[PDB]
Amino acid sequence: RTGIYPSSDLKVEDGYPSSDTFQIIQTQDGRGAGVRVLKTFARGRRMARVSGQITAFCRLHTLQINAHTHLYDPHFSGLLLHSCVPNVRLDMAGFELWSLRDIAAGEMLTMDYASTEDVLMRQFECHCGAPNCRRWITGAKELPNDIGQALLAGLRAAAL
Amino acid sequence: RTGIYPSSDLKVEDGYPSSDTFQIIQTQDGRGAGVRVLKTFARGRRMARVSGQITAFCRLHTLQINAHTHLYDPHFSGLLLHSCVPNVRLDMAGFELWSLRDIAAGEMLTMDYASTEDVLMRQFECHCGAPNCRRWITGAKELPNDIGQALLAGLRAA
Amino acid sequence: RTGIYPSSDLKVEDGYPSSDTFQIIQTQDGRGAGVRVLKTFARGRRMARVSGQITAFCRLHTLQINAHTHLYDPHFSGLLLHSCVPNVRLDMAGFELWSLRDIAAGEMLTMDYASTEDVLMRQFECHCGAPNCRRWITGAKELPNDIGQALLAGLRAAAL
Amino acid sequence: RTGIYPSSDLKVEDGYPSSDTFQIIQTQDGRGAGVRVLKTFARGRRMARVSGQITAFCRLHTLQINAHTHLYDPHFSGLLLHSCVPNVRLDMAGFELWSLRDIAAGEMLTMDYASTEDVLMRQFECHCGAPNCRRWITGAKELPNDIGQALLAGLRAA
Ligand code: MET
Ligand code: MET
Ligand code: MET
Ligand code: MET
Repeated sequence: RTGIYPSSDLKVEDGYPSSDTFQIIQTQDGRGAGVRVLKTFARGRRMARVSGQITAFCRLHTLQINAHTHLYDPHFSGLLLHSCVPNVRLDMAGFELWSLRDIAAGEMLTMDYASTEDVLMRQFECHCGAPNCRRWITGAKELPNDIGQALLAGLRAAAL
Repeated sequence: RTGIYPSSDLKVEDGYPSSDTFQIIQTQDGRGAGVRVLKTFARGRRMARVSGQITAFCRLHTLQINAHTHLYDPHFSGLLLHSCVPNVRLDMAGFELWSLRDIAAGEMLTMDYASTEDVLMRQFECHCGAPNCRRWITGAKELPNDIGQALLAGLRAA
Repeated sequence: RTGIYPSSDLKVEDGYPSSDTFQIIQTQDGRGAGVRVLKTFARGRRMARVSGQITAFCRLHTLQINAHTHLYDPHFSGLLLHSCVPNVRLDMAGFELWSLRDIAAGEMLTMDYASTEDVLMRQFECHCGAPNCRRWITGAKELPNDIGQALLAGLRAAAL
Repeated sequence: RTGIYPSSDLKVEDGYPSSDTFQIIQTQDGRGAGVRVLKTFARGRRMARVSGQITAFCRLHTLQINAHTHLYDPHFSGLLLHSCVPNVRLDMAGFELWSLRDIAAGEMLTMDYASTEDVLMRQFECHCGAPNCRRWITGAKELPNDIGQALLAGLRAA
C-alpha cells in the first residue's frame, strides 16, 4: 500500500496513514483545507500512527510535544482543521490519531487545537457552528489578542 | 490562605488551590459531586497548580501522566466531573488547571475525561446536556462496553 | 511485607520498595546518608517502583520529571547519594529504579544526579573517588558557581 | 553557517549543529565512527539542538523519547559512540546536547547509551578503557544476552 508521509521509512503496514484511508483536501490555490477520511471508523479506534520532524519552535503545522518541543508535520497531522466538537484526538505521547466519535467515510477529521497547543501561531475565528463553540480560537495557555476581544467582548451583546 | 491539598508542602501563594476559591461538593455521604469555583475566571488563565501521588495503576481519582504512570489526586483534580464541552483543561505536563472559557463564580468545573485518559476505571452515561455530547463516556483508547453499545444503539433509534 | 513509602496505597507486592530489600542509612544526627540494598541484584533488573508527591519547585529530595515538574520523595529515591560511576539509574518516565551494574547485598545505591537533574538546589564536591569523577557536582544544565571554579579551576594545576 | 541536518528548516543560528563545529567520522565505507567536536566546549553548555523523525520502533540510530516512541536521527545524535564515562548528555525532553564535562577541540563525543535507551538494537563489548567500564553494553532495562554473559564471566576470572 501507499502512505502520506513522503519518507520511505514509515510503512502503512505498521499503522502509518495510507492514501487508501485518508485524503488531503485542497483549496482553490493548492493549499490546506483539512483531511478527509475514506474508511468508516467506530469511536475508540487508532486511526493512524503520526510522525514528523522534531523542532524547537511553534509554527503553522507544528503540534506540541511537551513544554518546549514540537512536531513539525506538514504532511498529515498538522493539516487537521480545528473544531470545538472534534471527532479525533491527537495522542502526543504515543504519537497516534484516535477516533473520539463515530466517523463515517467521507467525514472531515477535526481536532480541538487547545487540547494539545499552549499557544498558536495565529489566533482565529471558528466556524464549526457548534452551539458550544468558543468563537475565537487560542492555545490553552493563551489570552485572546486585541482583535480577539472584539469578536468575543462584542458578541456578549447577545445578552439581549 | 488555606489550601485544598492537605500537605503543608503545597502553598496557596505558589498557585495551589485554596478553599476561598474552590469548593468540593459532597453528597449526603462521603462520595463527591464535583468541584465548584467560588470566583470568576477569565478564559486562558491558570486556575491552580495540581499535585498528588505518583502511582503505577489507573484508579478512581487518578489522572494519566504518561503511558504507564498516573497521578493519584483524591483531593482536587480527580474530583472533577466530566463534560463533553468542558470549561477547564488539565495540563498533565506542567500539572496545572487552565480555564478553556469564561467561568462565572459558582460554576461547576468540568473536564473532558477523554482528553487525558486512555481508559477509565468505569464507563458511564453522560448528562452534560450538550448537543454534541457522546452520551457514553470511555477513555480515548477504549471501546464502549456492551452496556455502552446497547445504550448507544437504543439511542440510535432516532 | 512492609514498605518504605509511608502511604498505605503503595504495596510491596506491586513493586514498591520493602524494608526487607532496602535500608535507609542514617547519619549521627538522624539525617540522610543514602540507601543500602540488602538483596543481591544482577544488572538490568527493576529494583523498585518509585512514588512521591508532585511539586513545581526543585528542592532537596526532589527528582526532575520534565522541564517544569519534579517528584518530591523524601522517603526513598530522593535519599540516593551521587556518584560519578553509579550502580543504579532512575527512570523518570516509568518511575522505576533499575540496576546499571551488578549490585551485591550491602552495597550503597548511587545515582548520577546530572542524568536526571537540570540544576541542583546546592552544588557540591564529590567523593566517589572514581578516576573519572567530575569533582564538582552540578545539574546537567548548570554552570559551576563561584566556589565551584576554584576547586575545578584550581585542580587544573595538576597539569604538572 | 551550514548545518549537519540536511533539512533547510533547521538553522544553525537557532542552535542546530554546524559542520564548522561538528565533524562526522566515517570509515573506509559509509558506516560511521562517531562525532568529533572541532571547537572547545566548557562543561554545562548547550552544544546543539537535536532533531530527527518520530518513529514507533527502536532501531539503529534511534534515541528513545518515551516508553513507545523514538527519534530517528542518522545525521547527528544517533551517530554518537557510547562511553561509560561520557562527555555529553542527551536531553530527550528538550531535545538538546549538553556538555557533561570540559571538552577539548578534537575530542570524540560520547554518551552513555543506557542513560536514554531501554533496550539496544544490538549489545556489544565496550572499549572505553575506563576503570569502571561495564565492558558489555545493553539498554538500561535489558539483561546481557548469552554472549554478553559469557564475556562477563570470562572477565570474572580475575
Ligand atoms: C494545525 S497544527 C496546530 C496549530 C499550529 N501549531 C498553528 O499555530 O496553527
Ligand atoms: C476524575 S479522575 C479521571 C478518571 C479516573 N481515573 C477514573 O477512572 O474514574
Ligand atoms: C538527591 S535528589 C536529586 C538532587 C536534589 N534535587 C538536590 O537538589 O539536592
Ligand atoms: C547511537 S543511537 C542509540 C542506540 C540505538 N538505538 C541502537 O540500538 O543501536
